[PDB]
Formats: sequence, C-alpha cells, structure tokens
Amino acid sequence: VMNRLILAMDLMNRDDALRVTGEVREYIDTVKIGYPLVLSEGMDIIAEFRKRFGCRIIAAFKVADIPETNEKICRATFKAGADAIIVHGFPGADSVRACLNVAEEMGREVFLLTEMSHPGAEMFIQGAADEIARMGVDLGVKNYVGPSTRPERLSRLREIIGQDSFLISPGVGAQGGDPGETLRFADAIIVGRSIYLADNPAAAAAGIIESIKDL
Amino acid sequence: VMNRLILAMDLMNRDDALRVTGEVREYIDTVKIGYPLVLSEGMDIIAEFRKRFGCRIIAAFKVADIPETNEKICRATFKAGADAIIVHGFPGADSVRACLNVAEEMGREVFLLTEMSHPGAEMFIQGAADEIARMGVDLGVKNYVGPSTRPERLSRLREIIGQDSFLISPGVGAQGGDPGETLRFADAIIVGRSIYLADNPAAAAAGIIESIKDL
Repeated sequence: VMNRLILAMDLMNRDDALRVTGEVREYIDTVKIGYPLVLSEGMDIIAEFRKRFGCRIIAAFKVADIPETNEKICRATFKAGADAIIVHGFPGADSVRACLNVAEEMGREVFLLTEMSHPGAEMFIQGAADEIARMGVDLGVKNYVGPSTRPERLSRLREIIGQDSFLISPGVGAQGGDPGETLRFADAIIVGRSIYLADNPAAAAAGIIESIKDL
Repeated sequence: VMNRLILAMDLMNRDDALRVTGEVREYIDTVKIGYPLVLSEGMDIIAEFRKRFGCRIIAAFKVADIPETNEKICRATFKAGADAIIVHGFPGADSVRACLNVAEEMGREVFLLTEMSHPGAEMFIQGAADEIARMGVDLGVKNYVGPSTRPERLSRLREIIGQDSFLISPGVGAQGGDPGETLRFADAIIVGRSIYLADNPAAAAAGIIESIKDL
C-alpha cells in the first residue's frame, strides 16, 4: 500500500468525499469505503472512485450475517467494483468461508477483522480474538485487521498470523492510536478523521507519512 | 406484527422483491430489508416499499462497527425511512448505545441481535449471548433478536429480557426452525427463503399463518 497509509473515507457527501480523496491521492493508493458513504450515495460510488482516482478500494462493511446472506453481500460488493471486503470473524467459520468462496469465484480478497479498536471491543471480542485469528489461519485467510489502539494485542495477532500475512490497522489518530507504534506490527495503517476532518487533509496526510518514512 | 410474521426480503432484484412482497402483503405488516436488496437497488428502496405497501420496515443491517460509524449508519438508515434497525450486541455497549442515541433523536427503534441462528454462531457468539442480552437490558433495549434454530437458547433469552420486551426470531423454514415452537418464546418469526423462493409465495405465507393461528 502506498506509504503504508489507507484513507478511511467516511464522509457522507459525494462532493466532500471526492474533494478530500482527490486532495490526498498523491499520498495513498488505497481507500477504505464503508456504509456511511455507500448508504448515503449508493454503491456506484465505488466504481466512480476506482476510475477517478485509480486506487484500490476496500469495502469496510465488516459483514456479520449468516453464510447465505454474507455471500449475497460479497457478490454485490465485488460486482460494484471493490477489490476487497472486510469480514467479521466473530460470527464463526461458516460465515467467513462464505465470503472466501465468493472472493475466490470473483478473483478478489477478504480481510478478516479479529479484534476491534473501540473500547467496547473489550467486552466480548477481545476474549475471542486470538481464537478468531487462529480460525482465520486455519481457513487460509491471508489479510487481517487488528487494533491500533492496543499494540500489545496487535503484536499478539501478528504472532498468530505470521509475517507472511498482510495486516492493516484502524484506530490511528482520532481513536488514540499512533502511526509509528502501530506500524511495528501492521503492514499499513487506516486513518479516517485525522485526515478527512482536518482543515488541510493533504497536510494531515503528508505529516503522517513524514512520521512514517522515518521508521 | 400482523400474524406474528415478518418477511425477510433478501431478493436482489427490485422487480422480484416488489412482486413477492406485494403477493404476500395481505399476510404481513412488517418487512425486514437487508443489504442484499439495499446494496443492489439502493437505499431509496426502503421508502418505496414503505409507500407502496404501507408496511413497517426493519433494516436488517446488524450493525457491528465502532460507535462513531454506527451512529452514521443509523442516521442514514432512518433518513431513508426505516422504522427500526438491527444492531449486533457483540461489539460492546458503546457501539449499541451509539445506535440507541440516534434512534432516540429520530424517534425510531433498535433491535439488539444477541445469538445468531446459523451453525457458526456456536463458536463465539453463543458463549457471550446471555451477557449480551443482559447488557441490552442494562441499556434499556426493549427489542431483541434470537435464534429459531435453538429454542432452548431462545427460551433463555426470553428469561433474561422478560415478558415486556419484544423478541423476533429468524431461522424458520430454510435454516430448520419451526414456526410454532419458535413462537412459544418469540413474539414474531422472521421468514425469508421459505416464502420468497417458493413457487407460490402467498400460499407459503398462508400455510405458515395457518400453523400460527392454530397455536
């Protein structure tokens, strides 16, 4: 990923989302698009971004339904042009396998979300995260998502998935995570508000990258 | 809900979704619309269904993100016209509270999904479901979703939330759940494929209603 930085584009207006993404394009090559933007402007926004910015698009949907429904969501998401989709592991192996089957059919990728970055993740997810990560390895998952907010947990997740797996991590900036520390374990960091709510998004992204390049 | 029956409209074509819903409208008063249809035809489909059929719409999104993102998803969903939204409880209390805050602001409702109905739910969700249900009671949640496929778990969920709370239940038909048994604990059952993939959806819905009335 360019500069090891992925933009989480959660603005809910097509004009603002396009403007900010265009302003920071020279610093990234991958954009995370989630339901805030897709439910406000439509799934067609994914293809528009891919064409306009020529960036890879990760659909940040964190699918958490039954197998049959997860398949339908994956199919619609890849049909819309996404390069990858984020899937929750907590629902179990069959729900994750349904996503992997559609990705295989469509030539795309699945990112498995293990532990989440917000405070509430400590209640139920954290206690199952190591096992969710092992389930991922057993299913052949190669892409993972872990919390910038708990680098000790990110370290443990990296330990389970190995050095060969790709690990991206949200919670940098607004949620309290640090770019440099997170990158000791993750391959790339996800940044949303710290960049898209900034007065000058390009300068915010540039500053993050300057603190990264120094690693 | 009319006849204690909620249709899960997971067809991914507007024409087919409209046809089936119209054919069974005389038997239900509530339609569950999820991502398969919304990501395929757009969020405007919610208002169209509401107007066309004058039914209540439950957005079956099973939101499972951080608080800030969950708020945005709830806001877009209610702006689209949904009467209620289903939220996963496993992400923790702050994620659920974010949804409740938006529902309060917009005069809508939140349904808390505790234990899921598919086989994989046994891996991680089942072990935390009782606690997720208690968290719901503590937060003041009055609407819940529990599994038709495990009536002993549906019974335990009912025990935790009490008789005053509303409980709906998916997994009837295709997943193996039974209408009559599920209705011993849930207030209403959710049915998707058994009705929408049937050669005669109205006849399938009527047959289910017949079983229910007999209870």
